[PDB]
Formats: sequence, structure tokens, C-alpha cells
Amino acid sequence: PPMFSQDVFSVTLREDVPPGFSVLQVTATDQAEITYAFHNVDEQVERIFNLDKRTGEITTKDNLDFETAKSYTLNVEAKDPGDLASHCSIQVKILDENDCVPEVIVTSVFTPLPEDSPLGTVIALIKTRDRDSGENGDVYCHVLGNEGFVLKSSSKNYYKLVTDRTLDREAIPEYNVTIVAADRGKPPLSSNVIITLHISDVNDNAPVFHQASYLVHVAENNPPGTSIAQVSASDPDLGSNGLISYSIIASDLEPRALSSFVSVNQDSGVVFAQRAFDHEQLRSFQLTLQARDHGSPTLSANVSMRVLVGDRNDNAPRVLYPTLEPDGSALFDMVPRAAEPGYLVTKVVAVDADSGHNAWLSYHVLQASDPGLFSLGLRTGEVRTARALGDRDSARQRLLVAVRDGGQPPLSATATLHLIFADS
Ligand SMILES: *[C@@H]1O[C@H](CO[C@@H]2O[C@@H](C)[C@@H](O)[C@@H](O)[C@@H]2O)[C@@H](O[C@@H]2O[C@H](CO)[C@@H](O[C@@H]3O[C@H](CO)[C@@H](O)[C@H](O)[C@@H]3O)[C@H](O)[C@H]2NC(C)=O)[C@H](O)[C@H]1NC(C)=O
Ligand SMILES: *[C@@H]1O[C@H](CO[C@@H]2O[C@@H](C)[C@@H](O)[C@@H](O)[C@@H]2O)[C@@H](O)[C@H](O)[C@H]1NC(C)=O
Ligand SMILES: *[C@H]1O[C@H](CO)[C@@H](O)[C@H](O)[C@@H]1O
Ligand SMILES: *[C@H]1O[C@H](CO)[C@@H](O)[C@H](O)[C@@H]1O
Ligand SMILES: *[C@H]1O[C@H](CO)[C@@H](O)[C@H](O)[C@@H]1O
Ligand SMILES: *[C@H]1O[C@H](CO)[C@@H](O)[C@H](O)[C@@H]1O
Ligand SMILES: *[C@H]1O[C@H](CO)[C@@H](O)[C@H](O)[C@@H]1O
Ligand SMILES: *[C@H]1O[C@H](CO)[C@@H](O)[C@H](O)[C@@H]1O
Ligand SMILES: *[C@H]1O[C@H](CO)[C@@H](O)[C@H](O)[C@@H]1O
Ligand SMILES: [Ca+2]
Ligand SMILES: [Ca+2]
Ligand SMILES: [Ca+2]
Ligand SMILES: [Ca+2]
Ligand SMILES: [Ca+2]
Ligand SMILES: [Ca+2]
Ligand SMILES: [Ca+2]
Ligand SMILES: [Ca+2]
Ligand SMILES: [Ca+2]
Repeated sequence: PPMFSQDVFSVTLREDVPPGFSVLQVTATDQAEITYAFHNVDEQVERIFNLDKRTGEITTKDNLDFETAKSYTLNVEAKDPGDLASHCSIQVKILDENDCVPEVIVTSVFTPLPEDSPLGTVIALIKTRDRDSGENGDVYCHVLGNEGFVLKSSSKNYYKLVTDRTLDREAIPEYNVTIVAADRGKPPLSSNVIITLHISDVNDNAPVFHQASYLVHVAENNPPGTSIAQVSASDPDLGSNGLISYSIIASDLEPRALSSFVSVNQDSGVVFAQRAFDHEQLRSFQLTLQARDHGSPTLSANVSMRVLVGDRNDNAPRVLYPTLEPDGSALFDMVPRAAEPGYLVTKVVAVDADSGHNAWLSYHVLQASDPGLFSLGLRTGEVRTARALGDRDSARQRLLVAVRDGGQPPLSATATLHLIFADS
């Protein structure tokens, strides 16, 4: 009868061997034309291996896969031309190769991630799978870059992605975090996943005024409701946290009369004069405005504004001396004829309610019955004789004088001076 060299053969195959790979040849001995056949084998044996009925060579006819089957049991029956038969078994062991990529499973991503999250806030939960065995299935993760995110390993194949750095939406509003996982096989395989992080806003920025303080000039006699300035503050926060409202909180004026002077539009920051300013009553006043955001809690800043009321020429000069008659004339009839040049006949005394050039007075002769007999001090308003009185000079003299300010246009007052020389 036929007989195999032994009952049980053992071979190992790498899962990556191509179809048609030589597994083993088994032969029985007539000591002839013997037939070989599988018997009592699994269905997958018939589907993976080919047994030469005449030669007894065994080859694969399809691809292997350690993840699907780690071993095969092959029973071969040898039949000579007679009825007798013999059997042997071949236990085929499959070897694991690194042919399965690691995969990364990310859940519970903190979306969005508040910018005030404490150190150690759990952003995401990470889990790794690897269908291979042993080292080929041993996966480890790490984060690329140094943007402030660290992987904490709670147990094997489980990670927590945590912050280790204070966040700031105003500096970095979005993050792309790449987590890479690699196995420890030969050669190693790796995969990666990109976690996108949206940093949500917190009201952590107070409004800031565009200027450290405000110096405003407003011409006197302005209409009420005249826009005199516009404050502006900025706030990098989002939405309600960056919405600014302006207001007036303090002033060196009477608190009950503050609204009667100035206001500010709460949305535009335009500052209005609520009344016609009068430089002669008040030259300047101080003001403290506030910019406030609409966050919880609110943030604010304070800025000082000074308003300078500008002088206009709204007052004409007025003569205080000499006293004038209803016709605007004054009489000086005791002027001695022997008066030496420089004799002070009289002095026009005028005042002006304004300031600066608007109240800088100058005195002019408009009409003279004898030009050059009398002089008129341009700035003093002193009326003096300029030359010795002559024999052909009239006893009665008349001057029409004007006191003007230095405004534009110049306002003035006039007076007629009857100067009458007395005979000795
Ligand atoms: C985080 O990453 C995403 C996605 O980026 C994509 O994948 C990466 C691995 C890289 O290969 C990138 O090059 C790739 O875009 C960024 O999203 C943004 O996606 C759009 C989609 O096309 C990118 O292109 C724009 O698409 C519009 C669509 O109409 C075009 O009109 C634009 O002209 C533009 O091309 C966009 O570039 C991309 N932004 C990037 C790469 O910065 C996401 O922005 C990124 N986050 C950060 C903070 O960088
Ligand atoms: C800006 O100033 C505001 C004014 O509030 C009042 O005035 C001052 C003089 C203090 O006495 C203050 O306590 C009063 O309530 C404040 O309300 C506000 O907090 C200030 N903001 C900043 C950023 O300083
Ligand atoms: C192909 O090669 C293998 C090498 O071991 C043999 O075992 C087989 O029988 C066939 O000759
Ligand atoms: C997975 O990603 C790593 C990145 O380090 C590569 O080196 C590797 O070859 C595979 O592409
Ligand atoms: C209101 O309007 C005046 C001009 O009329 C500006 O000067 C002011 O700043 C505010 O915008
Ligand atoms: C005044 O200017 C600030 C910027 O400094 C703006 O935020 C504001 O809207 C106004 O234009
Ligand atoms: C004084 O001067 C002004 C102009 O300077 C006149 O308008 C006024 O009537 C007076 O003569
Ligand atoms: C001075 O003179 C002018 C010109 O006559 C008058 O208008 C004024 O009232 C004052 O008498
Ligand atoms: C001063 O007074 C005389 C009249 O006495 C006027 O003629 C002159 O214009 C000014 O008013
Ligand atoms: Ca496989
Ligand atoms: Ca494998
Ligand atoms: Ca693997
Ligand atoms: Ca911030
Ligand atoms: Ca913010
Ligand atoms: Ca804010
Ligand atoms: Ca005035
Ligand atoms: Ca004035
Ligand atoms: Ca004046």
C-alpha cells in the first residue's frame, strides 16, 4: 500500500506570498500511478490551495490574509490503482505581515474652543486601531508642531488632546492640528488626521480711544446742535463684546447744567454743542467721556476732552470818556492859545468786551477842521496840539474821531470833539 514519509507535515507561509507559491509536495510509496485528493478539509482549503492529483505538489491559488485566517489544515489522501489508501496532514501556519495601516478615531472635539479655556482643557478624545498583530499592530501617536496642544495617554490606545498654553482669539482665531499615528512594524505604516479648532470670543478687551485726550476748538455764537467733535474707540472683541457706546460722565461745569452745554451721540461718538457758547462768559470747560462695550461683564475706558470757546468780534468798542451829547459831540472850550506842542486837550477812553485783536483799540481822525493842528495817539487816544497855534487858525476847531478794534471786519465807535481856543 502507499505510505507517506510521515503523518503530519508543518509549513509556514508569509501572508504576502503571491498565488502559485510552492507550499509543499507530499508523495506516497507503492513499495506506481497514485492519485492525491483533499478530504475532510475546510471549504477555504479548496478555495486557497491547489493539489496536483498526480504529482502531489501543493501550491496556493489565491491570496493569503493573516487577518482572515491564521492557519490551514490540509488532509491529503493517496490512492494507488488498488482500493487501499493512505492519508497525511499538512498544518499550514500563516505569518503576520505589516499590511494594515493604523487609523485614528477622534471624538468629542471642543467646538468651538473658548479662548479663556484653562490649561489642561480636554479638546478631543483620540483612539487608535490597527488590524495587525504584535508590533505591527502597536500604534503610538504624537502631535505635529508646537502651537500649544499636548497628547495625554490615559490608557493604551487612548489619548486626550489637551491645551498646555493660554489661548487668544485676537492673536490666533483658528487652528489646524495634525495628529499622526504610526505602527512599530518593519517597515512601519502611518496615518494622520487634521483637527480644526475654532477659538470662540470672550470679552477680554476694553475699548481704547483713538486719542489719549481731546482738545476741541469751537467758535463762539455757534448754533445750538452744532457737532463740535467726534470721539472714537476701538475694541477687537466680537459682536456684543466689541460694540461701543459713548457717554459723558464728568465735567467741571455744574452737573445740573451739563446737558445744557454738550452731549454725545451714544453710537456715533459725535459731540454736540447744546447751546450757543459766549466767549465773554466762559472761555473753556473740561469734559470726561467714556467708551463702554456690551459684553458680560462690560469693559470701558475714560478720556478727557477740553473745549476751548473761541473769541469772535461780536462786541463793538464803546466810548466811556468824554461824555458825549445825544449828537455824539463833546465840548472843550478852555484851550489856551499859548499852548506849547504836546498840550493834552483831552483823551478818548474806550473799552471793548472782546479779547486779543478783537479788542485791540486804535484811534483815528476821520475829519479835522485843520489837519495837523491836533494829533491823535494811535493807541492812546490822547488828543494833543501838534504845532503852535497860528494867527490864521480858527478859534473853533472840530475833530471827528473813530476808535476801532483790530477785528475783521473792524467794529468802531465815533465821537465829535469840538475844540475851542480861548482868547487871552
Ligand atoms: C485648515 O485647513 C483647511 C483645509 O485645508 C485643506 O487641506 C489641507 C490639508 C491643505 O492641503 C490645504 O491646502 C487645503 O485647502 C483650510 O480651509 C480652507 O479651504 C479652502 C477650500 O478650497 C481653501 O481654498 C479656498 O477655497 C475658496 C473656495 O471658493 C477659494 O475661492 C479660495 O481662493 C481658496 O483657494 C483655503 O485655502 C483653505 N485655507 C487654508 C488652507 O488656510 C483652513 O483655512 C485651514 N485653517 C487655517 C487656520 O489655516
Ligand atoms: C471710568 O470712569 C467712570 C466714572 O465713574 C465715576 O467717576 C470716577 C471719578 C470714580 O469716582 C468712579 O468710581 C465713579 O463711579 C467709572 O465708572 C469707570 O469704571 C472708569 N473706567 C475705567 C476703565 O477707569
Ligand atoms: C516548491 O518549492 C518548495 C520549497 O520548499 C517545495 O517544498 C515544494 O514542494 C515545491 O517544490
Ligand atoms: C505615515 O506618516 C509618516 C509621517 O512621519 C511617514 O513618515 C510614513 O511614511 C507614513 O506616510
Ligand atoms: C459732527 O459734524 C461736524 C461737522 O459738522 C464734525 O466736525 C464733527 O466731528 C462731527 O462729525
Ligand atoms: C473711530 O476710529 C476707531 C478706530 O481707531 C473705529 O473703531 C471707530 O469705528 C471710529 O471709526
Ligand atoms: C468806525 O469804523 C467802522 C469800520 O472800521 C465803520 O463801519 C463805523 O461806522 C465807524 O465809522
Ligand atoms: C460818530 O460819528 C458817526 C458818523 O457820523 C455816527 O454814525 C455815530 O453815531 C457817532 O456820532
Ligand atoms: C459827532 O457830532 C457831530 C454833530 O455835532 C456829527 O456831525 C458827527 O458826524 C459826529 O456824530
Ligand atoms: Ca492582511
Ligand atoms: Ca497583517
Ligand atoms: Ca500595522
Ligand atoms: Ca483674547
Ligand atoms: Ca476677545
Ligand atoms: Ca470688548
Ligand atoms: Ca460773545
Ligand atoms: Ca467776543
Ligand atoms: Ca471788539
